[PDB]
Amino acid sequence: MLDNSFYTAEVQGPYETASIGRLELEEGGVIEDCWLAYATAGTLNEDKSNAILIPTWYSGTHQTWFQQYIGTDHALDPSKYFIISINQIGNGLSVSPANTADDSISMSKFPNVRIGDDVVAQDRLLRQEFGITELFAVVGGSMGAQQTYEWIVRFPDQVHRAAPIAGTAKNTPHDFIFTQTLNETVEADPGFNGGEYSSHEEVADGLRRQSHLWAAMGFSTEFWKQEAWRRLGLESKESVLADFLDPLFMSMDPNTLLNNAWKWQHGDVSRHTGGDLAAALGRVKAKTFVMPISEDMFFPVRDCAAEQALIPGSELRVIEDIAGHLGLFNVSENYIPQIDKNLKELFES
Amino acid sequence: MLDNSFYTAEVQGPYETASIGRLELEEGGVIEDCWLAYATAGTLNEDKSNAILIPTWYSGTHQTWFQQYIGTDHALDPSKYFIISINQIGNGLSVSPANTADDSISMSKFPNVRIGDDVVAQDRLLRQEFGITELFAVVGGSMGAQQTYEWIVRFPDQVHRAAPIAGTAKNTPHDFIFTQTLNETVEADPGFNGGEYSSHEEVADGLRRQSHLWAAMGFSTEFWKQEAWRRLGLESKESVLADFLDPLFMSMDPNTLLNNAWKWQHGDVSRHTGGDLAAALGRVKAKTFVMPISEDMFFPVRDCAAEQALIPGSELRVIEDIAGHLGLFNVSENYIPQIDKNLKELFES
Ligand SMILES: [Cl-]
Ligand SMILES: [Cl-]
Ligand SMILES: [Cl-]
Ligand SMILES: [Cl-]
Ligand SMILES: [Mg+2]
Ligand SMILES: [Mg+2]
Repeated sequence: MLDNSFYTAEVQGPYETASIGRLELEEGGVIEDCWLAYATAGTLNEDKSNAILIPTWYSGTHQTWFQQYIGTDHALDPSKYFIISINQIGNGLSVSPANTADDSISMSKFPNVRIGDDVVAQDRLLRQEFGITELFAVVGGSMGAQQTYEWIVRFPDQVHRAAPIAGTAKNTPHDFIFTQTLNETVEADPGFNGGEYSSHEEVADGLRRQSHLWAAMGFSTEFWKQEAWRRLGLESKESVLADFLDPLFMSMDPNTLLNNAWKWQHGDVSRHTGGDLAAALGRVKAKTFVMPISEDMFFPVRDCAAEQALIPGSELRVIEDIAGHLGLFNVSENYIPQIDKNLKELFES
Repeated sequence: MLDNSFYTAEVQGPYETASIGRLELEEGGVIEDCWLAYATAGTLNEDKSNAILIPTWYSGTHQTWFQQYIGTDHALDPSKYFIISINQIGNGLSVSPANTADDSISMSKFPNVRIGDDVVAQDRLLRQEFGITELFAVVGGSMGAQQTYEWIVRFPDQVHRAAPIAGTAKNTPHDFIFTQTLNETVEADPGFNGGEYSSHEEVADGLRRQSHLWAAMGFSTEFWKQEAWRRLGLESKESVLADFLDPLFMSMDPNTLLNNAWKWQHGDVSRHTGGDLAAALGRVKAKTFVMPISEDMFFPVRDCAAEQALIPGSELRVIEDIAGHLGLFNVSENYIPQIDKNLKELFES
């Protein structure tokens, strides 16, 4: 076990943990004690029919959702819904390479986990802890959208509404390559020590490089050209890196990123239907709003629109944001208003 | 001095070298013996009025131009024009960090060179070796386009026609950041040794990582999604890296790449007019066809269209290509026909 203050309640906000027991992974690995970190708001009604699940994204947790997306002034309204965010396996809050007490899967021995494993694990947690057998909606961004897609394909009758924001049901070759460069730059740091480092601070250079890779692909050319980063209260593009992006990624655990990156790379709901993507998305019964971000460079509108065309009864709702993919962080004035408007209309479906 | 077979006439095709003497650089540095590598096709006529200059791009030489762009079936017709490509200072063929006999500027001591320094050096070479004082056309791609823009702003009366392909006159913040990630991944290789390596093979990992960065930003999402690389005779996306892109970049000299990358980052014709880009491009007298590639991710059409609007008498001629920026390599079936049509129309003006 490693000590990283970033993966604590003080930084991420309060959360709970619960073990679902033994989890056999699709790739063949086993997590004997699979425990998950989750945070909730609101109250489950009598029929337990008002639950909303929020999967977390790469390098993220439940934090951004409770801070930016959730509130009585938002669509994700805790006065109406039992809202629960369940942290990804390996994401640093749930059972992960650097926090597991199981030596057989500690650090560099931690097994490959697929999107499918998270969804199975989440289903078990919801049933075990809350007796939730159906979800009012599943809402997630990026990797959270991947998990959202996996939910409505794997358990079609258990989800009534779906909001995959800025993500795809089947990972594309370009996205795969992009994520590979993220992995390569962390592994390139000699402090990484093959994933058996004594502290994340030893991989600071690798993590800083990944941040700069996110600066290049995570926003847009116009974001930088128009200096939209000024609404962060910063005075130079170099400051955006040095005082915001870099400290964020340098706070994270390398093995957590590498694990979740592998999961991200291999996201594919067509595994359920022999590689037939149309057949997989054809299984969807949840009312689905596909919501890409306009300037997203690696989850572009055309990729999400192509998948939306395969989902029966679905709608395409483009989120306009100059900040591209990292608009998920809510760095633009009209981001949350667009999210709230679309989610409200979805929740009325 | 280092021996690298990649930087020879055998690999790049026949060329010559000539010294233009002492060159004082804009950044304050000095190249006492500034010699340039150049390649020609065709014959300069009596009044020296049929000369076309082709600046070279990052990591490239005259090779791709003579192989893909030049011929009697092309607009760049050697039976009509004296076509001369002059290699960038520091590009491995011209005087460079790894080939200079001047120890004071060898390897990590090699000074910062700007686009403006190249254009001054080229003007001198043309005047000195051929008595050329005016150019029928200047044609260049990417960094070659930057040099093209610098030519028509710095020496407005010396260029009759200009064809900046896939490049801008003043570099944008996003492009700067992208190029920074290229430099960082080379510098991250411990074999680089602060630019004092004994062989480029010692920086193989760094060069390979940069190749993968080019895979992510140098094409487009659709290029990979449609597997457009299959018409290159490659059978997997992994092969595109391992069998085409990686061996190419692993053949190159790190100090050459870093030098030309710095040059690329700081390209700015507005230096001539106190930072006023509109005033700089307002000087242009050459008939100019601004030709961005439709899917170019870091020299996007909107960036080039914005600049074309400031150049009097110019036209915007978008090149449609799924391959994005690296469409410059001529990897698409309809690339050269678009280039030829536009250039012929330019040359007929
Ligand atoms: Cl993500
Ligand atoms: Cl978060
Ligand atoms: Cl270039
Ligand atoms: Cl070349
Ligand atoms: Mg709020
Ligand atoms: Mg030809």
